[PDB]
Amino acid sequence: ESHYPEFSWDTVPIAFHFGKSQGLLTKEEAEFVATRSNFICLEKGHATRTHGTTEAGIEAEARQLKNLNPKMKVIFYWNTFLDYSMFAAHKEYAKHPQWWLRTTTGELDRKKGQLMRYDLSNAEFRNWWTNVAAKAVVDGTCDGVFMDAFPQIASQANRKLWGDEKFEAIQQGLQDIIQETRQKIGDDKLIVYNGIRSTPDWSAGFDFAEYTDAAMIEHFGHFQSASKETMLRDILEMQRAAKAGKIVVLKGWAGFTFIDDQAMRKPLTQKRRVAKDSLKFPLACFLAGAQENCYFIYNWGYRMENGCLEWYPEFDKPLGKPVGEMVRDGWKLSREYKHASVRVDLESKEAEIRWR
Repeated sequence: ESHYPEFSWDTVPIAFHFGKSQGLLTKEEAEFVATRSNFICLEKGHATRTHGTTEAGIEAEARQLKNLNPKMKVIFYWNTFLDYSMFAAHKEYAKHPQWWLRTTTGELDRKKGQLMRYDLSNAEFRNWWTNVAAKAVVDGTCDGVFMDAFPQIASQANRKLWGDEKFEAIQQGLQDIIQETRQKIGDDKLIVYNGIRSTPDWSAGFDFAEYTDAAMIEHFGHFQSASKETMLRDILEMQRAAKAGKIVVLKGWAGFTFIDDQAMRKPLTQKRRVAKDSLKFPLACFLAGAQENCYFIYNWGYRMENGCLEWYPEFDKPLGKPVGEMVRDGWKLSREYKHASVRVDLESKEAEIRWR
């Protein structure tokens, strides 16, 4: 309720989720964001070139954003599973090898990229990890924490690495760490997590709801989630979690992603042309199922450069309150709004938005 970002239907409701490594947002970049949204998650790395660590950069950025828009919610990025290097906390985690997660062989468990993975079943480490978040949102200027990598924690493949007994213990430690996070930051702070995920072999809806406020749909219509079946499950889950009072952030991808090597080599006018042309479909999906407190992100990546500050006329048009619930006829969906009509076929991938 009252710790939620201020939500409106006047236009399409937009959130941001990116980092600018080389520095803080310029005044003009911050004004762009602070004017167009009340909801931003700042990524790992933000301003590390000028401010050394992520905590210092995000703290500084939270301050400049909130000076521009006082209702702004600024979310501190803090990975639940992975020991990223670009935080001050990393040099604290380096000194606690008694916590480090190992496989059944004794080898240290690291992900590609030399990233140690956390032993969430370890109570000291859980205490330490939640204190990092509390330093940033309670003692700092942030309004919440973004808890990433839950599907990675839950992946069954971890059973081969840890064993059944440890695998369940880490699953329980994920439940515990969410509870301890809420205890450490308090009730008036946002807990955003990643997330809702629908794939042919493994899916997740909104969970942990006694404690979490917001879930991100990170891979809508892409990666292992591009099928009509997975896009419907995600749209329905947005509809259901939001109707139940949660915040849902749907990440739309602008016709490609930062992981596609060939797409990222295209000239920027091509990237933008694709982004303009790729917007109607995922926007119509969002607007099909969108309820209150639902947010849309549209770009091709999590770095600023990746289209995060591109804007589109669809984001300025009158939208207005829904005037009826979503309608489903097979893979076809429709939604009426006070100033717009939406139709989308998940099977054929067509979409219409009549503004009026």
